[PDB]
Amino acid sequence: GMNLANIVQRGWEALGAGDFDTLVTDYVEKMIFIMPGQADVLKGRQAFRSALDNLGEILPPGFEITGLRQLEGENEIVSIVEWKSDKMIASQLSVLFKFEGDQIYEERWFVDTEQWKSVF
Amino acid sequence: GMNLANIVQRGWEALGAGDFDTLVTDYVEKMIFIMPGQADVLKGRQAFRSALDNLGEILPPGFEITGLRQLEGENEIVSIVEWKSDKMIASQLSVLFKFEGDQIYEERWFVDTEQWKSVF
Repeated sequence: GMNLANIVQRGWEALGAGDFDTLVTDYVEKMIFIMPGQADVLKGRQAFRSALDNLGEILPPGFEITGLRQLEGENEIVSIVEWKSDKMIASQLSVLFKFEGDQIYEERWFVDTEQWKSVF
Repeated sequence: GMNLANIVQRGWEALGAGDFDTLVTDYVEKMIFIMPGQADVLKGRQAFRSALDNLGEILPPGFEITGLRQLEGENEIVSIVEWKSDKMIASQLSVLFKFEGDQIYEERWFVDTEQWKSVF
């Protein structure tokens, strides 16, 4: 099949570029997006695409990825994301992507939420 | 060399069993433990071993792992940990382990800290 780590990598670029229409083609319709906290569970690709139109307020001011790498599981990928922002000199988060075939059905962020919320 | 995912797996068991003396042999002396938040950075294997003597208060009351799997990178491993506790019906966290040779030098937890702190 298609290489999953590559799918993930290219999606970080699409996200960064605001190419949301392209980005969402990587996902199934009945996807779930868990972000930023474990209790923040959004269902469905249309709802995800909608939330992306407010990304500028979902990611903190000046959010920038400074390091990125992918780890591999069984039809799933984890990104380790090194980042900074206007109010954060350096931090890290991780994101799990589970795939149904070659499309993402679960995107689950593991974020220090106390820290995250403080940098908006 | 020794299999890193196996090292990680066996360490979750040692931790669960309170076999801290065995557990810490997996780590280098100049290790760092980032847990539960990204700003919670503890340096050194003796300091880590010391903190383990208060594990009962570092993990929430009734903390129990219900799912576990390992993803692989370049001399590093990520655990996805599905868990529950007295005050949590179900949650997930992840842990990155980076290795110097076959020993861990960085253990970095990615935890929803708002949620985590509430279940103590």
